[PDB]
Amino acid sequence: HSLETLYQSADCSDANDALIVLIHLLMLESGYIPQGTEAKALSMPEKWKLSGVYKLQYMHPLCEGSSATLTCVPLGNLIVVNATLKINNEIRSVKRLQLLPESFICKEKLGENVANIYKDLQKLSRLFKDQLVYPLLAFTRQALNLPDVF
Repeated sequence: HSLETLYQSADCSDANDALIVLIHLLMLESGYIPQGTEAKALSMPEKWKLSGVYKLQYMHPLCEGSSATLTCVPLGNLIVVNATLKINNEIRSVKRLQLLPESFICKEKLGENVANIYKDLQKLSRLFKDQLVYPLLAFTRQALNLPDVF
């Protein structure tokens, strides 16, 4: 219900929008808390979609004293997810991930149920988590001089 709820809040216009919503939900399910919204399970953060690019900002209970930013850039048929960490007003690049929306989105069905729209979800989920979320958390923990949580 959260995916479908967040999806309708998003007012997706294209395949890229639909992919970003899914990415955001995966961040939420890993424990990240989004800035720009007071109801993380109901609506997308304000300005999540700004002039061709997407920006998602989070804090995490396992990473006190830091904030994580996903900057998502449409490059071609690709979407590039950039993960960036801010600690003590210092910005550090963490990781990038290249995603191909066509592999996971049925763009012809964006107005329908999310079950009709997303394909190979478990594929995209383990890709995003294994190559972005977990490396980001581990990188952050290190930067914060904390023991790893995995």
